[PDB]
Amino acid sequence: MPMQMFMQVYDEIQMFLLEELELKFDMDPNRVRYLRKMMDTTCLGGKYNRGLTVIDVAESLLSLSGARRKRVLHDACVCGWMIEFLQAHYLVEDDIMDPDVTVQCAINDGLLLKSWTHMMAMHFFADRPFLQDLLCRFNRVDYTTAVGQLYDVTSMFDFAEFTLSNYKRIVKYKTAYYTYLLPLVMGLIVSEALPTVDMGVTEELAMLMGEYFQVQDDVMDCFTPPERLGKVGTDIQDAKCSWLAVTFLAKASSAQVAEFKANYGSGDSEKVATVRRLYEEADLQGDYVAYEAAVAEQVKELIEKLRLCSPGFAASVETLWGKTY
Amino acid sequence: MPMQMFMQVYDEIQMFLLEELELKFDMDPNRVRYLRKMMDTTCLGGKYNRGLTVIDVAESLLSLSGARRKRVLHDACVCGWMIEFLQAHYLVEDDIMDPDVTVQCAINDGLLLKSWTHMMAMHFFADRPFLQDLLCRFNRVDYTTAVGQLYDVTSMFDFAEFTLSNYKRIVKYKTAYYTYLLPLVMGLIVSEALPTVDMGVTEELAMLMGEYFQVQDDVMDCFTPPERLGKVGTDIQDAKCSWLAVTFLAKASSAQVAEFKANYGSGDSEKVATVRRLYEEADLQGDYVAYEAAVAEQVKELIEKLRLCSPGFAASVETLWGKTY
Ligand SMILES: CCc1cccc(N)n1
Ligand SMILES: CCc1cccc(N)n1
Repeated sequence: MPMQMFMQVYDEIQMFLLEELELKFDMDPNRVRYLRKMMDTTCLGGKYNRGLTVIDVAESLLSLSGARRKRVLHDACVCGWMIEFLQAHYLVEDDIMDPDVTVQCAINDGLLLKSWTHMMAMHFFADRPFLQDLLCRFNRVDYTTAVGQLYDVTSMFDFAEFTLSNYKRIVKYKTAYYTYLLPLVMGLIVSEALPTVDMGVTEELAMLMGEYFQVQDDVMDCFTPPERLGKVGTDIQDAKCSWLAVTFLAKASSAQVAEFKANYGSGDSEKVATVRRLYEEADLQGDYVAYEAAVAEQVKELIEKLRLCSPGFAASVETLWGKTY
Repeated sequence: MPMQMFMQVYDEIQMFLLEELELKFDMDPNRVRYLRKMMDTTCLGGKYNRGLTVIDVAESLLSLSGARRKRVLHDACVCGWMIEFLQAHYLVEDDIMDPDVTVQCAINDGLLLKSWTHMMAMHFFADRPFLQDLLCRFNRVDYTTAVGQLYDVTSMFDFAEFTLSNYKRIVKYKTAYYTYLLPLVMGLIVSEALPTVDMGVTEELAMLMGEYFQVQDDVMDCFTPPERLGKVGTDIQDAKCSWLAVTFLAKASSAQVAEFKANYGSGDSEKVATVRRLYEEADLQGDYVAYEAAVAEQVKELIEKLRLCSPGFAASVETLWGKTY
């Protein structure tokens, strides 16, 4: 029912956007079908974790606070696709990084996907009292993500910033705010129960869940083989500020740091193996299990503090936490 | 006084954005100075025609409708820099088209410039009654521009679309709405006198002025030498849907069309000269003077219809039209 309703609202959103281009923007059918195929390619196929999180938060707050139910659930699906379209926009920008008309279309796709989040919100929420506050929180989180991207891209340009506090800064602004905090907040807005929650504990939980997700993703990027990871792990070659790098530098000897700095950030298949060997010899996979266990306890305890004043809201946070756990 | 006040509000806007990153987004000084230099490089140096147009429309509507004057003029400067930041955002995307970290920073610059239009609006207009309507009209025009870019990039992919009505469609959506209609509308919003104008004649005037500007720009791109044009004219090599191309195809013989199709869209220095020769032999520069004269008369007459009900508002439109004339 959740996934089925989510995909049913997707057809409604796509039909409005494409028909609007046909009726108001004077677009020809060849380009309307072109944009339909592009919208399906970039927005459909993932796991829809961000979008479905908005629905799970909304359905809990209406049963644990009747035509208002049907409207809130529909508003959550539109908010769910706002984030999915936003995530589609971010991924398109990633492909541009890694008279050329395909690059021209890629940039155009990114601009269109971002604009579509505004267009679908200005339409389905035209008479909602929260349209202005929803767009401001949405735009501020998008700005936060762009700032987080700047922290990540320049993590090796200005190993000084290879610290655990800067790693959390990258994770907080580039991933945690739009993946964990935003879907939870959007569920509170469509349920109108925004000021009834502790935003401090909620913001704190969103950062810890994103941090837990990123550390696990960093270790899998280095040790999980490509066919089991779904991609080629490239953090070492790209010299990323991963959890493995900042944890190695704190417990390595003065020589192992020199051997790390001489082997990190290279495409040589053996230097990457030299970095993996250094990670192995430091028992980082053992430190990984302990570091994640401590984060998980901070998550388990913070959900209880949020349950005291927002009982039903914490049930969805545990469901969201289970997807990462 | 107009330019001096405009640059004075620029320092105020930049200081707020950078300090916000320092105080709220936990940004280090090295990156704050990096973003200051980037903001100056992309937003400063142009002619500020879009930004100053908002000021000229605002100052006319307050004298020809007193602490409200100082607020409206300041609100117009913020709106003026919203468009300049938006134009900076579009130009950055143009450079991307024509582990690489400079391309990564270019994409990041484009996302930051667009977000800054929202951030400066959500701050300086936080208590303005038009904040929601300003962001919706701003976002819809931005979406329009992205649609216009799609019409332009695909003008030769799907010479079928090389028609005069499709040329106006490209000019209307890609240039006219955000360069001519948006600065005029933003001047009406900060002056609160939006519903006191004929939006039909205003929209019609904005499209004609953009069309007049684009035709003149197309002819100069082909005939004005590089040192006098400020750039290398590349419309023929890029096979653009220029006014010269769609006018040639309507008055050329069946063979000249074949010679045009065989020479258009190539980088060969002689095929480009063959296309220029075909443009010369068709007296297109003579048709250019006549076509622009007819557009100018439509502009002169439409400003009079707008003066009947909006007298002071038409004075700024004539000033904006003079910059293109
Ligand atoms: C465009 C850079 C970016 C930011 C956030 C997420 C993501 N995948 N990519
Ligand atoms: C990014 C494509 C574009 C659109 C409008 C104007 C401009 N210069 N560039």
